[PDB]
Amino acid sequence: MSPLRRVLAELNRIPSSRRRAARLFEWLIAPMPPDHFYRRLWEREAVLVRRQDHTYYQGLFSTADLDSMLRNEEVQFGQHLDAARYINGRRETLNPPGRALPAAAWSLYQAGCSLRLLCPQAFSTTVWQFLAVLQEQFGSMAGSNVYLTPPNSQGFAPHYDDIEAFVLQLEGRKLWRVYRPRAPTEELALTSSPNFSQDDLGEPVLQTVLEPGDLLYFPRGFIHQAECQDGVHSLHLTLSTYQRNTWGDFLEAILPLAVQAAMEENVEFRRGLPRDFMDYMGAQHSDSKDPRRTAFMEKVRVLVARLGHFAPVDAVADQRAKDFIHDSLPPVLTDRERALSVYGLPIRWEAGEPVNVAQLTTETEVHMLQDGIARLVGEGGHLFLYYTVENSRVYHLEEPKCLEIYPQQADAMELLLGSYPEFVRVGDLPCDSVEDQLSLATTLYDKGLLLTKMPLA
Amino acid sequence: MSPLRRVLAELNRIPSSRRRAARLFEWLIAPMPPDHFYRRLWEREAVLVRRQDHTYYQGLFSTADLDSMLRNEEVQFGQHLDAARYINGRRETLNPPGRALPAAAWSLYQAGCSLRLLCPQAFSTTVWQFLAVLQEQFGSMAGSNVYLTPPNSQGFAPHYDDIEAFVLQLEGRKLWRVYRPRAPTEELALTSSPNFSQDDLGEPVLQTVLEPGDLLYFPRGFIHQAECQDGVHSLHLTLSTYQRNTWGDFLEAILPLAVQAAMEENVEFRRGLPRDFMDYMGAQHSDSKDPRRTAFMEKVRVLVARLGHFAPVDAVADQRAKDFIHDSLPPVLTDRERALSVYGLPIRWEAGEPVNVGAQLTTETEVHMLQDGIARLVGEGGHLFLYYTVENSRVYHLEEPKCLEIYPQQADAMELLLGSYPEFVRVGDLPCDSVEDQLSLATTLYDKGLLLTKMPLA
Amino acid sequence: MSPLRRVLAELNRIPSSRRRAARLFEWLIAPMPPDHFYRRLWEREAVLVRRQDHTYYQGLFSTADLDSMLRNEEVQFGQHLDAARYINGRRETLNPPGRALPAAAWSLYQAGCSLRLLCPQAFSTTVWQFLAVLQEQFGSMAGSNVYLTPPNSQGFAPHYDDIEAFVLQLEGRKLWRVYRPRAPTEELALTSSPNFSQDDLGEPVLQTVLEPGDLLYFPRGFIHQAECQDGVHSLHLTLSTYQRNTWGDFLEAILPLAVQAAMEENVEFRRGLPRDFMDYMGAQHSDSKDPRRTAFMEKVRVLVARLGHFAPVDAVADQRAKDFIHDSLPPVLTDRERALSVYGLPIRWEAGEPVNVGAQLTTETEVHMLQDGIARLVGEGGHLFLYYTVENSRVYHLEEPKCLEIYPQQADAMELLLGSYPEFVRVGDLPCDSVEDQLSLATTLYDKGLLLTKMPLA
Amino acid sequence: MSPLRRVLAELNRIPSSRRRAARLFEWLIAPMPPDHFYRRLWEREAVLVRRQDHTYYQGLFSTADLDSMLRNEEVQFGQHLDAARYINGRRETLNPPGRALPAAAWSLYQAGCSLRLLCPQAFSTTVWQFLAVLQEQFGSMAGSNVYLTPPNSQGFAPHYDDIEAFVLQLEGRKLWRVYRPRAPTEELALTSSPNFSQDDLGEPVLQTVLEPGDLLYFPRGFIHQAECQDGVHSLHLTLSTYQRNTWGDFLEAILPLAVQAAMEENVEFRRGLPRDFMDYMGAQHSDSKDPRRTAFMEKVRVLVARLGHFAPVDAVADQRAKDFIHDSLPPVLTDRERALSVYGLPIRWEAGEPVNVGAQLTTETEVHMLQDGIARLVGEGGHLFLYYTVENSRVYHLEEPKCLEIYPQQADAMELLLGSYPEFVRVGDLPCDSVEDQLSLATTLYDKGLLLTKMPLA
Repeated sequence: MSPLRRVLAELNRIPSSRRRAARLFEWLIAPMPPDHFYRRLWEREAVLVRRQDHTYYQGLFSTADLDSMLRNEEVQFGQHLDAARYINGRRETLNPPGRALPAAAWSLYQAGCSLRLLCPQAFSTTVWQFLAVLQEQFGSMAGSNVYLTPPNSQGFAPHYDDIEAFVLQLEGRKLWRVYRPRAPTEELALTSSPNFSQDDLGEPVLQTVLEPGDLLYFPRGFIHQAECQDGVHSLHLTLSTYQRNTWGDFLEAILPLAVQAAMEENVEFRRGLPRDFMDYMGAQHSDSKDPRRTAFMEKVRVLVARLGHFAPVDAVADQRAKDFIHDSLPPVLTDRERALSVYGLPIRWEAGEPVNVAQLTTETEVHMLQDGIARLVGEGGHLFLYYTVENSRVYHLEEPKCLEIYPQQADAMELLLGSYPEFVRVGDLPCDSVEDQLSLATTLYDKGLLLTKMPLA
Repeated sequence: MSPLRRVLAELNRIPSSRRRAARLFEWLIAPMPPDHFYRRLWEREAVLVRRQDHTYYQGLFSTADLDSMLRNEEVQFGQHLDAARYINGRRETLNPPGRALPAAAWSLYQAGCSLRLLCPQAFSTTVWQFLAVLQEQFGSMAGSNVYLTPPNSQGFAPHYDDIEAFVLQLEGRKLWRVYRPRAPTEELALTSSPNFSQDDLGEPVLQTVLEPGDLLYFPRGFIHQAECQDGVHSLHLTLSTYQRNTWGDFLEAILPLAVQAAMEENVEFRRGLPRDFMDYMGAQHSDSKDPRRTAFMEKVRVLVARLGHFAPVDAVADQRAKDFIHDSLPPVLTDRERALSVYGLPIRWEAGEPVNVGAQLTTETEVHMLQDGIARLVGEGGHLFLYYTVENSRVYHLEEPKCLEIYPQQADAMELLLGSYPEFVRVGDLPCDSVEDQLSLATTLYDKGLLLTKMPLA
Repeated sequence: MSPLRRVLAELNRIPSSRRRAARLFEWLIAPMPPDHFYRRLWEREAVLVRRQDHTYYQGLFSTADLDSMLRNEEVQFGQHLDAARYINGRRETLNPPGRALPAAAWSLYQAGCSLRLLCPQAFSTTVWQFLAVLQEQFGSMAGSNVYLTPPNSQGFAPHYDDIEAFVLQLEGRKLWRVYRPRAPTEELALTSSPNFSQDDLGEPVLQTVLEPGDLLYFPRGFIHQAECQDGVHSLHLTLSTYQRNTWGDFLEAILPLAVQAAMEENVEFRRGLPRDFMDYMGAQHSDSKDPRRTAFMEKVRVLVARLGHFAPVDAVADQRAKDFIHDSLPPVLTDRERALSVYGLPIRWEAGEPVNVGAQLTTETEVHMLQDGIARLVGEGGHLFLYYTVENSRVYHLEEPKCLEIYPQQADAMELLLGSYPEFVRVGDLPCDSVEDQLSLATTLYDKGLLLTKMPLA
Repeated sequence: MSPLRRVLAELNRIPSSRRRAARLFEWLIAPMPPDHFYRRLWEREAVLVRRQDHTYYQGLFSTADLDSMLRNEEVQFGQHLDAARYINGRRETLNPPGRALPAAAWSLYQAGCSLRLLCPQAFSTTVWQFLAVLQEQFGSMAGSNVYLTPPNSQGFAPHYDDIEAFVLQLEGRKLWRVYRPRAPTEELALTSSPNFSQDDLGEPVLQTVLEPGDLLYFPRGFIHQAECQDGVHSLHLTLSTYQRNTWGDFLEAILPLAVQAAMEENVEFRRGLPRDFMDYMGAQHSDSKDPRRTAFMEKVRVLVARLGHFAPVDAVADQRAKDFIHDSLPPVLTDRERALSVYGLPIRWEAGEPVNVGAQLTTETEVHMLQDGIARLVGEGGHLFLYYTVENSRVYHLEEPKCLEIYPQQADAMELLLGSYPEFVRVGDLPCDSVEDQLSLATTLYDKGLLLTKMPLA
């Protein structure tokens, strides 16, 4: 048995979804320790992990699974699969219209075209499981792409991305070349770059041949390019995360709300501008010596600084959590979680008709299904519980899902969300009455958000 | 002549539009000094000026003009004119559909309805000049509304506005009650309030009967209400300005551009947020004692404070200047300005042919801007544009923004012209790298009605 | 006094607007009888009328009026004025952006450009009356353009239009070449053609030099071109009408309504199509002889023929009338019509207050519609609405469709008034089931300016 | 092996898709002959078929399949599944938001609510094959719904539909009540009716209990209602077709295009309307005796009738076929079609490299269209296009319309293939003036999965 199915089997025996996420990441970069990685390497340097084990990722994804997908599923060119080549320093795209049947795909492959699968998780349960778990410890959507390159070729031109990449060599070997950010403004880039030329590139800060099992990491801003060696093809999966998840993004949402609050709460933000600032402010006056200009600029600077006092940091943090819930992949349940949830509730048929399949009582111990599937949020004064359980495996196919939380249950809801994975008697929930104590537990159980100590039926 | 006619005749002999604007405002609040007014009263107190001269505004606007325009102009109920009355503590609008003919308007007036004309500057050249000149010293659009109230009646319910108001009593008399901001959040209000009841009101900070010639000023946020007492009717013009022209409005436009620039120019703004901040940030974690929450909060305040360094203050001032130019009323030219510009060119059709057709400026022609507040140089998308007011309609926003592109090789000369008004400068002395660039810029500006010459062209 | 001024003074004398319209049109083509014109020439032949009177149109429009307009009005290039020239077989458009000042317009003129004023009626009261009166006998919108061409030049390339044209030569002379429709599909063309080269044209069916006073008419579809000869410039006004006012345009509106009524009222239109008609219908079967195609085609012919039974002809004529009312120029009232309607109602002022107010009609008052083509009763959504032109702008579509609801109880009276103009009818004699309904309808119409009385109310 | 599995296997053996459709429909209404059904019952009468065999449908759909769907599929409430109950003369809808898990669905069931699955063909491979074959002989989209009703209850209120319905009893019994059209306008209704009250209903034309295997058909416009009586639940599948596929619908598309062609092709439809038709046409002239009114109406009648001559029947037929291709369910290939098509080309990754790849066609290969109802040639904007259904989703309109351009050098050959089905043709026998375009088209078609070869290329 490969280390991968062996860790997956282990994962099925780990109760805490949070701990599972930590465990899988640990596995992903073994033997390097997580704390060292996140504190010194993350968003700072390209890292390589030679695992001396060609069977490490075995079971995650193979060229055979790709072939099986194109044949079994409705794979579409462009939307799901791309065909590209990089010859004579030029990037080419031979994407045919419509479905990508095996016959067309392999014909392009033979023609030296690389094949790129955009959303493996939408078609592979293993890949879905992998990403679904890792997203919980990234605190950001974790996506993926699969790349298959023919012998003696290069599918894509050199460039850097707007996300943190994790390259998992799955089959064959390939020569990688990773460069350190060329200039200060490219460090931790916000957007993807245009295809670069070999001349515009400097000296590789890292150049090696990856083999099955190896892991290659590098933050956004680092240019990279790879090519297959002679007579051997390459297949690898790239895990990506942290797209537009910066302090700047956080501020972009904070500021508008801050100025509005400042104007409503403090009269100094409501006072009129001078009647003649147009005489010394503006491009025409960029070289003015009018002392009023200096005073004007100093006032803008202080007012801007004073905005931090009016910044609804918690609200914006909740809004980002909400969006994260929407971007999240649906959860992967363990045998236990499923068996102890509505998803494992059996249905008994008596005389052809379903005979009461089961019901929650005040003597039932429960706790959230998993740790990263729901988030309480305030909007318009009311509370709403946003969750991932109904999300599709395909990015944003489903709209935000939520269920309103009434004030007489707000505390009980926070407890459950904050006490995971501690079993709490439903009768011990902090509510007004027993009714609100059981209606909450039932609603949450029915949606598949809560699990019980022992099966109800 | 009346004081108004005299001051207008005076303005026609003042060469600088900037000086004309200062003089008219001086006249508006006389004998009170503008310095004192803006330093202590503007946006702070309600002010009353007892003129002791019922003829002060003679010539500005009268009931006779209102009657005249209803008959000779296409005044529409609801777009141009409102008919309202306040009765039993309730506000009611009786605006019939369509055109407001004399009979329809006057019969409402006789029924106790007050008449409100929304844009008098669109139909009165005197009000137009009055506002066009004053806008230049407010640095903000100056609008107006005329109110005609019949005897023993009140047209509107108590309420406060979102603009600075100057009330000019033209005819009759009226009892005014102005109240201070009720609560701190209503001081210098951002939006107009809903109608209030006599119950919602406390005690007037100012209660007086206005007489012709008098002036009453009060900032946005101050509640007001007026009624005609037994005997005479009332007619007044309310000059308004400073709608959404606050420090907060300037910041609103500056913030998005500053964060974007910070992210593009400094890595600290591009760094990733923590992977687990959702564990201590949020409404559900407000009381958390996690020391990371303290650190998070501090980082936000530090980054926000640093944004000031990236705020494109000049670009935002120009965008606001551009918007002001779009909201502006077209200029009112003195006799001299018109005679020295393309508008006063003698070219005309005589004997089946255009005559007076040989006038064209040269490098020896001395020029300068037509007026001081009619154009603004604005940079947008790596290009330079000159926005102007000369083609604006007397009707608010009827016309779209008007501009002409200024090529790089002529920018310094354009700025010199905008900055040295009203000093005459010879075309040959404009700072361009070519003689033809000088001529080209001066000709383009003149033909657009943005430049005048020292002596008429021939 | 010129013929034009003499006929306008005559028109003010004629109590019926229908008759005034008929009179001006006979004047426009005199001495040719309109009966003969509409019977054989209209939409069939180009027509030239040698007036032998150079003063015929004096007072309608002149170059000085154009010059005066550019100076006293806000004429915009593109929107109101086009500058063009046809040089080396190519049409050029030299429109500067912005306002068309005299200096700019005349400079263009001196360079060889023709000037075309798009909406003269919006700036000339005489052209307005001229068109407002003529639109009434055309039963279709009447527009105009003024063309000023400098000596020794051609402003536009030869082409044909989608409207019926009447050319009135106002000043100078000009060589015109009018051609008959090149092909059958070009006779009475649906749209304007692109510019053509001198080689695309055929032989002129009419070639002549127009002099002031002359009239030239030609149907849509007829290619035309004109050039000024040596030493003399040309000025003419082109009156246009009948844009998209054909039987086909009528059918376009009636067909969808007819089909939907047929489907809702006759089961035969609701029957399912064959399950296999796709096997024999379609482009890839157009040469097939399958007897199924023949039966399919037969069914279509029969069903389509029956649609005439379900065609709401009256409702569509009303919709077309309604659109014409929306397209109409506001009416030009005679002195009598103004004095006998609400527009001529005096307002008696006493002690600075209006006391005259508004006069009142009684069951004894004699009345009739202000004019014959200013209103139309239209049924919509189960209700009845009276659409009118009295609040229309002289600028095309500046105003939205105006109407007032007519209640069922006053519909017969409303129809009577529209159908009996200009006969006076006592209010008390209107076909309503109550005195209140008679007074109510007449008062509403009078107040809106749609009705006049036999004697001034006051 | 039930009668259903028997015919399905039988179908897999049948070569032609056209004959498979005919065969399945025959099987669907057995013993009743299709010819009789379509000739006298289709769109004319309600029909009952006592099969006397409760296993006639075994394999099509079951309550266990529904249970499996709710378990192993993302079934959404409202989107895929509905829950309702008709009690006390009122209909209720207790659809909770979110996914429809077994527990919630079954809970509503026991609560007396019926359950309706809206698109079973998207989750059932058998329902998909069933509809995919039947759509081919209807010439219109064939859809379906599944209804699960608990004992002693009724889910839906009585009402009629806008589609032709075929009810297949699958499990249990249910008391059905069908009513003939209440009035003439309701026969072959255009749209679904609202919920009716028992009182709004007359006497059923059919009132019988259905048993597993029975078939109940009734036209759009026929009201119906069904209920379970005692201790027995019911499960049926309703097959619907012919939504908006009437002669009227064909006419709606043809008429606008016909009016335009008539106007461009015949000058009579391009002539101007009379100048004064508004004087005698319109609601206000409904009772006019003017002889011109009669002539106007008679001319409208004839012009409408003549439009049929200009109707593009073939192009509209092609557009409707194009729409049907869009609405069509994807093809359910037979083993032999698969093996002979690009879908059955054995080329799979072996030895770390694609094996057995490269098998192409030659001028000596015999090929015919994969099936008979998956493509349609359409001419648009002067260009030729082939629209197909092979890439359609089982989910209605989830995929946009798909087509490929066919150049002139191969059009004739394409139609040849479209009409030749199901007999083979040598690629060298294509009608093309070059072997290049012969192989080009044959390949383009085989790669898209629209063509099958006589002998497996691999």
